[PDB]
Amino acid sequence: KVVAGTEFPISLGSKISTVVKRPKQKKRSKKAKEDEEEILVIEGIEFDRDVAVKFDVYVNDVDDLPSGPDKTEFAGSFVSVPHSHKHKKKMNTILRLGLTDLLEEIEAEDDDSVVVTLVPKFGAVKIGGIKIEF
Ligand SMILES: [Ca+2]
Ligand SMILES: [Cl-]
Repeated sequence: KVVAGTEFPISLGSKISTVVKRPKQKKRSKKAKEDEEEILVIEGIEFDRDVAVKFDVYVNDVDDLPSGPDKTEFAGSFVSVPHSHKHKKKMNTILRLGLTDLLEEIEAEDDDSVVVTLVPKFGAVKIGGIKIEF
């Protein structure tokens, strides 16, 4: 299912994808800040600590056909091992993934946005938001 950016926060009960804008400086010049890593930030990841959580993150070129064959590229994963905490039932955390090499490999360096796919593997988890920044 394709989800708008304003649909977050969301419960990640199934695989979803969303269009994420690259940083604003890239709109003017696609090689702006070329010696800095371009970082995908998944914010507000929230779940019960006693629930094992895993989801995988993929990226694809925004111009690919969603009704066409999968051209998604693995970017990273979020994992939590079940545990208890002396004063918290839940964890609220973040995942940051480097995109610079990935965008070159998928040949999306000229694009202003990308598609991010989140693939739940186990555990109930909320995703607060997604952005790309330096
Ligand atoms: Ca493209
Ligand atoms: Cl926390």
